Formats: sequence, C-alpha cells, structure tokens
Amino acid sequence: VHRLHVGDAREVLASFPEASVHLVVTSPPYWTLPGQLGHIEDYEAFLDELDRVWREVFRLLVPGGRLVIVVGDVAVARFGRHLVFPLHADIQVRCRKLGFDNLNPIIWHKHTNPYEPGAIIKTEIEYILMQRKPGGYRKPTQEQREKSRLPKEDFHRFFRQIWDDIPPFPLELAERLVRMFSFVGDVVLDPFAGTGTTLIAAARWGRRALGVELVPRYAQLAKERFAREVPGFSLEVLD
Amino acid sequence: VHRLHVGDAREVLASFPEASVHLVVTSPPYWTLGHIEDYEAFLDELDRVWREVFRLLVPGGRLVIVVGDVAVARRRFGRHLVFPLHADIQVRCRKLGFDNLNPIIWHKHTPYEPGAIIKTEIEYILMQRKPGGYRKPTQEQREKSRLPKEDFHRFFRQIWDDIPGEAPFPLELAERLVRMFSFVGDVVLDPFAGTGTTLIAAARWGRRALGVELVPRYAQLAKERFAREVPGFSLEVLDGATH
Ligand SMILES: C[S@@+](CC[C@H](N)C(=O)[O-])C[C@H]1O[C@@H](n2cnc3c(N)ncnc32)[C@H](O)[C@@H]1O
Ligand SMILES: C[S@@+](CC[C@H](N)C(=O)[O-])C[C@H]1O[C@@H](n2cnc3c(N)ncnc32)[C@H](O)[C@@H]1O
Repeated sequence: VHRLHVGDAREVLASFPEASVHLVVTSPPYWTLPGQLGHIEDYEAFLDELDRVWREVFRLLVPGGRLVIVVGDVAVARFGRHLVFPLHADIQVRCRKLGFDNLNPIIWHKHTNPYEPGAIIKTEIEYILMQRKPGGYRKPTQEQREKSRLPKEDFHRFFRQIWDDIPPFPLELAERLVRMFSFVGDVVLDPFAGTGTTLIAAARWGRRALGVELVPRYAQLAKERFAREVPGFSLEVLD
Repeated sequence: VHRLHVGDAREVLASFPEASVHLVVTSPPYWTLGHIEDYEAFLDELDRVWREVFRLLVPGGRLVIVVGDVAVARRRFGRHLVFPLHADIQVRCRKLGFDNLNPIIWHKHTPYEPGAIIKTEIEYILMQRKPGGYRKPTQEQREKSRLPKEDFHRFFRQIWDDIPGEAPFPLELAERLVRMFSFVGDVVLDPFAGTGTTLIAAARWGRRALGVELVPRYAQLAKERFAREVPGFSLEVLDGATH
C-alpha cells in the first residue's frame, strides 16, 4: 500500500516503527532569508529543524539503510554582497553527529553553460548526499536480487560520481536512486513528498512508497499526479 | 621576490602583517588515521592555519583549498565510509568569519546489483572570501590580468574536467586559480607548499610567490623545481638562520 501522510515530517516520522524503512530519497524544504549574523542564525535554526527529521530517519532506517538528500547550495547576491550558504556541507557534517556514516555524494550537474579576475561562477550543480546507517545490512531474497538487477548499460551510467545527463527534482533522477539503493519490495520514504516524485518513482519500480507532506493541498495534487504516472495504482492519503 | 619559509604554517604565518596577502591557493596535508577525534583534532589544527589566513588576507581576497574527501573503506571497522573533509572545512571556515562562495568541482578521474560503491572521481576546490569590500587594482593590473574571452569561459565554470589527476595538484590547476583570483603583482600564499606548485604557478604569471613548508627536503625540491620551471628567477628559501 503506497502511503502519503499529511502533517509535519518531524511529528509523523515520530509515529513510525524503528527499522521499517529501507531507503530515503528526498529534497529538504526551501529556505530563504541591516543584519550582521542574523542570517546565519536563521540558517542554523533551519539546520536544527532538518536535524530533527534526519534523526527520525536514522531511527526508522534498517541497518545498512541509506538516507539520500538532493540539495543545492543556497546563493544570495546583490548584504547585497554575494554569498552562498553551503547547505550540502552543513547537512553532511551534522548527519555525522546523528550517527550516519558519510559516503561519497554524486554531483548532479543540472545546468550546463569585463572578463576580469574575481567573477562569480554561476551555480550549475546540486549535491546528492549519501548517509548510511551502519550495523550490518539486511539480505534480500534471490528473487528480489534478480528482479532488482540493473542492465549493464544502466549500471555504468548510474554508478558514477557525476550525472550530466538529466537536465522538484526529475522523476528520472528519483527512479535512478530508487533502483540504485533499494530492492523490489523495499519501503522508500520521502519526509518531504511535495508532488510525490519519489513516491511515483518508488511505486513505478515495485517498491513501496511512503511519504509525508505538510501542506495538504500538495498532498492531493500528488495523489492525482500519482494516479497518472502509476497506471492502475493509487496513492493513499491520510492525516 | 618569491620566498619559501621552511617551518610550521601556524607559527610562521603568525609573524606576517595583517592584510598583506591577496590570494591563498593550497591543499591541506595528508589525513591518515575514537577516530572521529583524531579527525576532529586534525580539523582543529587546520583551523589554526585558516585563522592566520583570514587575518593575512586583504578584504575581498580569498582562501582556495583543494581537498578530496578521505575514503578509508573496509579498513578499521567492517564497512566502507568517507570522511567529508571538504564539508568539514567549509563549515569551520564560516565560524572563522569567511564568506562561503561556490566551490569548483575538479573532475580529477574521468553483479550489477543495488548498493554498489561509487569510486572517487572528484576533488573539491573550496572558495572562502574574506568580507571587507571589493578589490582595488591599478589600470595596468586590470589590463594585464584581463583574461581572453576563450580562457575566461573555460575557467569560470563550476566543473573542471580537462585537467587529469596527478603534489595533490597539477601546475595547470594552480596557474588557472592564480589567473582567476589575483592580479599581476599580488601576493599569492600557500602555507603547505610542498614542491611549490602554487609558488611556481604564481611566479610564471607575474604574481609574487609566498609559502611555508615544514619539510626542508621538500622546500629544497621546491627551490630546484622552481628554478627549473621559472627561468630568470629563483626561489629564496628562508630557514630563519642568523649569526
Ligand atoms: C523541496 S520540497 C519536496 C520535493 C520533491 N522533489 C517532489 O517532487 O515533491 C520540500 C517540501 O517540504 C514541505 N515542508 C516544509 N516544512 C515541512 C515540514 N515541517 N513537514 C513536512 N513537510 C514540510 C514543503 O511544503 C515542500 O513541498
Ligand atoms: C598536500 S601538501 C601541499 C603539495 C603542493 N600542492 C605541492 O605542489 O607540493 C601539504 C604540505 O604541508 C606540509 N605541512 C604539514 N603540516 C605542516 C605545518 N604544520 N606547517 C607547514 N607545513 C606543513 C607538508 O609537509 C606538505 O608538503
């Protein structure tokens, strides 16, 4: 049963049983801002709220489970002084505190492209962070393994540090992560469901979708979007 | 005058006057391994160097750090993992006052079931700018530092995949950074000079070279390599001798 719960991710995840989730693929909610350190204070207050969700994720994740976070660093130019908040970096260092093992991230190259020194380089990438729960991975059955095997060409395209062939993140981006880090039958959660990209990706490949979304309006849009992308199946929404 | 001081980055940099450096390009020393402590402690050591850099840097100048995350998989415990060195350095530089800028990704290295490990292909080129106002170069500095259109668009992009790996970094990557973030005549600093790639890169492009290197044997290799790759000029190595 593909589920999507409406409510605060921190509260909802709190009502789920430990080690019942195999994979988390998600994108942290949008964060936007006279003023000295007032900005970084709100910034670190944001991180404090994300940490609460990551902490719950570390609980409901099975050992060997993984938390995948797709994040771009928040830039702010004309304090008109150009400044970039290193979100991906902060999230990485903070997850170590929650007990996650950090793995190499995959660089999502989203945007491909007075000539004097000092020019600002435009943002072209988002980071796909990988945080693993240690302890000793579970073992999928022979059938699960066989049905989750990736064709050679897809394997070599997916498992590389930089993805430059995928211009809310795209379904194809989510389908890759679901296929790379879970097996058919596994539960794939997204604490910040949005329009349900991850749920659609998970459901589409024989995994069980489990999501949480704050705004009830978006929850409904996802169910409809879900019913279109997942022919025959439906997205159960509750509060 | 291009100089290389043989000594400890923390102590040696402490003696230089504030706001006397325009650009710092460097690669922190090799990190080798409870273990998080050895790690957090190494980070603490590095911070003592960044602190001096922030003071030594003129407003608007920057600290460029090329680091690859240290993967020590299947080693200690019974699992693979990676120390996010680049991420830890980025967070810690903010606490020191630096303005974080977007990093450049150096694409160094260009079953079939779920869970496979992805091998390291990249290194990070961290950019930490010291706030304090824009920069102020002469007209001749602008005319002589101005980059041709083709080069500008080849350098000012977030991913570099045209510079093959293998001295944590090539002369081409250093020379590229020097042309992008300093002006002819400025002072370029590398507190961890090693064989002096940064020093050489600065000199070949009309910038004043400055550096620190703990190992005299490396500094000497630096002096000789410099002289080899910097015709007409020599690298002055200062032990600090007297008498
Ligand atoms: C980056 S978006 C998710 C996008 C995903 N790629 C998709 O296609 O849906 C983050 C979501 O978190 C929601 N949000 C913000 N604060 C929340 C909270 N405390 N609990 C749950 N959702 C929250 C926002 O409404 C938003 O839809
Ligand atoms: C990654 S290497 C720099 C290599 C450089 N890219 C080159 O072309 O040789 C770091 C350097 O820092 C030096 N080092 C380590 N600890 C130091 C310290 N406390 N003070 C000064 N140098 C130190 C090491 O001897 C080493 O050569």
